[PDB]
Amino acid sequence: ALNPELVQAVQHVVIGPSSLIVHFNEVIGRGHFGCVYHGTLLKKIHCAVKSLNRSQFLTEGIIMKDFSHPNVLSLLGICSPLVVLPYMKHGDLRNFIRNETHNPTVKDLIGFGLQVAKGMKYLASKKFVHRDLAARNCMLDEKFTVKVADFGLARDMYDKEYYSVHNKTGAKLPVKWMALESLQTQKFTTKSDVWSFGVLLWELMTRGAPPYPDVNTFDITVYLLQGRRLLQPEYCPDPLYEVMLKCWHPKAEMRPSFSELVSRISAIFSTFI
Ligand SMILES: COc1ccc(Cc2nnc3sc(-c4cc5ccccc5[nH]4)nn23)cc1
Repeated sequence: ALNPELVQAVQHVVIGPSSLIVHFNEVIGRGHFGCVYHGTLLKKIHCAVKSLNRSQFLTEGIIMKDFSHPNVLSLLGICSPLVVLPYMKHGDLRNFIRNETHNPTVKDLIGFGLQVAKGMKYLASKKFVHRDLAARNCMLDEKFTVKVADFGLARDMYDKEYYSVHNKTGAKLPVKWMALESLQTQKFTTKSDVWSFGVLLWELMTRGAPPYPDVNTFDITVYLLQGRRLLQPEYCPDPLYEVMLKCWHPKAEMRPSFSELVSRISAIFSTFI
């Protein structure tokens, strides 16, 4: 009953069950949409396997297979729908920077943001809008390479604390990361991803502080419309805060592209020893 065209299209993405061992005995992540487990891929390859709840839309998900970039979470393959992802040793970026045992420098933190910018520049060039860019939704591998994650079949609410439900609709949205226009229309664009990226930069430069702590969530609109923005973090260089303010331009079309952001951030990064 499957579209035969869809069938032969996904072959380059399908992983044979004889080639994947899933270690269900070790839960590494619980999500709203499924659990992540350790896995072995056949040489032997260590991976994370996400097991979704409750078919054609799953196999169509292989738009994800066609995304390949050093700073974007790759899809190893698919095989209960099994999402086979590369193992990310150092977990989500927000938890990593909040970890007191780790000691990233200012240059390192700016480096993490430059990596996210490159990943988004890639995603944007494929006309992919993320809609939930945040430090909690980026991951770090064993070489401390940052991967924009939490998209496609990997999409989930990995920290429910930061999603609030709207009235007219039912949507639980990451309001503290959303652009003004998205708060008002609930539509998302690459330029609204740029707003979120500005917030992510602030997260990095505060080592994972929650944005707008006092503010009670969906009235963030009123807060911003008072003429407000997140404050400059103590160790944030002045030009990087100017970049943040640009990311939060009132007019979406006046915000920088991710291409411009990679360019500007690479220059700032380069001034550090
Ligand atoms: C250990 O390696 C992985 C690899 C992929 C995944 C699934 C995934 N894809 N994108 C994202 S963001 C994310 C995440 C987990 C988490 C836990 C606490 C707070 C924030 C979090 N984000 N997980 N994830 C989970 C663990």
